[PDB]
Amino acid sequence: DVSFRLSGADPSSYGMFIKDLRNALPHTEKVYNIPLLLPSVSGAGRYLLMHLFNYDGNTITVAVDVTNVYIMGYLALTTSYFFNEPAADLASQYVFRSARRKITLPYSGNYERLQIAAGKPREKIPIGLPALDTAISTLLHYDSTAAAGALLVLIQTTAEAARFKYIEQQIQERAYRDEVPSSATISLENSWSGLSKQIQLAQGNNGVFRTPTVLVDSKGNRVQITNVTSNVVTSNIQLLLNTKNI
Ligand SMILES: O=c1ccn([C@@H]2O[C@H](COP(=O)(O)OP(=O)(O)OP(=O)(O)O)[C@@H](O)[C@H]2O)c(=O)[nH]1
Ligand SMILES: *[C@@H]1O[C@H](CO)[C@@H](O)[C@H](O)[C@H]1NC(C)=O
Repeated sequence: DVSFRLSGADPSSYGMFIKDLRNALPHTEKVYNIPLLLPSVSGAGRYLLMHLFNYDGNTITVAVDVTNVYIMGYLALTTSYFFNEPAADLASQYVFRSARRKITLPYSGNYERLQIAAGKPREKIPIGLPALDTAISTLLHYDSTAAAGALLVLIQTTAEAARFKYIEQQIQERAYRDEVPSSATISLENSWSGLSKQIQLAQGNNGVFRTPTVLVDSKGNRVQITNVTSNVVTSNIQLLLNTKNI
């Protein structure tokens, strides 16, 4: 398990949590020195539990699929909540079984469905450590519309930050003040599968992408990533989704 406490949180303690989260994901291989997530894991070992504590010390436990860093559901007090999708239903066979009741959320976990449920695109949802504190608090008491927004915050501040160093740094910059994600942040989130695939395809291609990946950069400029010498590959991305899952 991995843990993060919002009480006394700062950029350093958050960095330690994101390092812990990355290190809790198993891998047997690196591709261009980036951990390659496993094709599959059988049984309960598939799921990582994140213990998150809001500023007042209340806690939820979030179940993460270690193959893809996809949040499956969470436990709040004696109630478990899972996404309305088969992967989460499968996950509910292994985690939070001791919950007094289980609620299936009225949406799947993808950004599109969450944004529809939340009533807004995550372009307009501030993120940061205060937003994460709020998200935890919201998820403690069921409200599906509110939860969708909280989950968009949670996903970005945990999984996406684990996947990209740029995004952990964005959140560290928002340690004491929320701000909507940069376009670059959104671009990276949307490109994780594509980047993961092309970095793997580059292995037998002399480091060259079979298909370029278009990203937005920190200045708001749209750029093509064509090979593994790009800073996105050498510095930013920290985890690869296995092509077997793409
Ligand atoms: O479009 C998105 C948006 C978000 N996510 C990811 O969702 C994770 C938690 O949500 P899930 O992983 O459970 O939803 P899913 O994406 O498997 O849903 P389908 O599209 O497969 O129906 C988060 O870690 C985030 O990266 C997506 O996989 N796709
Ligand atoms: C590879 O990407 C680098 C960094 O963006 C770029 O300068 C160069 O033109 C590309 N080289 C090849 C061989 O594609």
